[PDB]
Amino acid sequence: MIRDIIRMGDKRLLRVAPQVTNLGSAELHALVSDMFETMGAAHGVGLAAPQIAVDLQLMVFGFEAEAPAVPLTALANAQIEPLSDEMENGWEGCLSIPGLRAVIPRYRYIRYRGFAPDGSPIEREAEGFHARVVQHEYDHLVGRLYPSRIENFDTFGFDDVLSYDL
Amino acid sequence: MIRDIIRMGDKRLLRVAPQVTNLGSAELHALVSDMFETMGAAHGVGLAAPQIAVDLQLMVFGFEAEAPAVPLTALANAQIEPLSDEMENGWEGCLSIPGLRAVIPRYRYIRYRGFAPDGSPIEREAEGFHARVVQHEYDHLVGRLYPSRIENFDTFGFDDVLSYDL
Ligand SMILES: CNS(=O)(=O)Cc1ccc(Cl)cc1
Ligand SMILES: CNS(=O)(=O)Cc1ccc(Cl)cc1
Ligand code: NA
Ligand code: NA
Ligand code: NA
Ligand code: NA
Repeated sequence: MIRDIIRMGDKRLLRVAPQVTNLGSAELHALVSDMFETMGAAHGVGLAAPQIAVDLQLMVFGFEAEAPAVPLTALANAQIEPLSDEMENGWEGCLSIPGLRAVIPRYRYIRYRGFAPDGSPIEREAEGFHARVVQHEYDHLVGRLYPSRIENFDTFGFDDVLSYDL
Repeated sequence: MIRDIIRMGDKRLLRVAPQVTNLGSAELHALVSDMFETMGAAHGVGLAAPQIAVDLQLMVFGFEAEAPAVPLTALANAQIEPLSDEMENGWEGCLSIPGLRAVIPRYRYIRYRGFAPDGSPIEREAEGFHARVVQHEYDHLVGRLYPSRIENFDTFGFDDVLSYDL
């Protein structure tokens, strides 16, 4: 089922979410299925559970169709560790902040760990857009959105209007 | 005539505007008239010329109808000076950033100086919302918008969704 995505300004996006403790359950697999459905109907590349007012350390992300393909992934209890100090700027937008985007610095190289909805462990090294998406969704699980990370406010604006060439 | 208001992301909002040098002219009085018309149709309380892609140190502002009434004013070549170090937080939104608002600290007490469209000097002390509006519009004449002034990102969100009690 498609769930409503709450927008920036909702206090429910500013919470620190507790862990998932029902790995392997029918209830988790249903929530994850709704998340993938929801993300797809909104044409997102990532969606975290707090964005559908579900207070849990859970996100879905990934796509074929521009950057290189990111595998379709549902990840509970995510933990992230940079694998280098190197930062890279790139464009970010967010389904909870419709119409806008900005340039945001992220770590270029990370590892992330957690669990798939069936309880099996996930751990991967990621770089570039893949790594960016996982950092951006992880921020939602700690009550953070991308505007508080903008450094260059010239790059923040409506998608149909911006002409900034990063 | 009503003019289009350009939105955040337009480079034309990020310019430093030159002075008005046609005080008393028919062309200035027509531009000012369009600005008041434009501001009123959008229900604004302030509008600066860069917001209608006119690169000039010129703003209009003011209203009867909530804060205390601010006199309807057209002000060219504005210069602002704080009259105290005291800052105050308050809600700001912007016609070039439709749908959003945030809490922004401004100087509580200022003087501002410049010229009315007929060339006569204007100088006034202002406080509270009056002072805030003039500082906010003045920022447009130096290529600045309110997001680069937010300190507490919990307060930034869509007007129909926020429940932050300042
Ligand atoms: C999940 N969000 S994100 O910032 O990491 C990926 C993204 C990048 C650019 C745009 Cl316009 C939208 C989303
Ligand atoms: C001209 N802009 S402003 O921030 O100074 C006045 C204002 C205050 C609150 C809202 Cl929601 C909109 C405008
Ligand atoms: Na928070
Ligand atoms: Na690690
Ligand atoms: Na600028
Ligand atoms: Na002064």
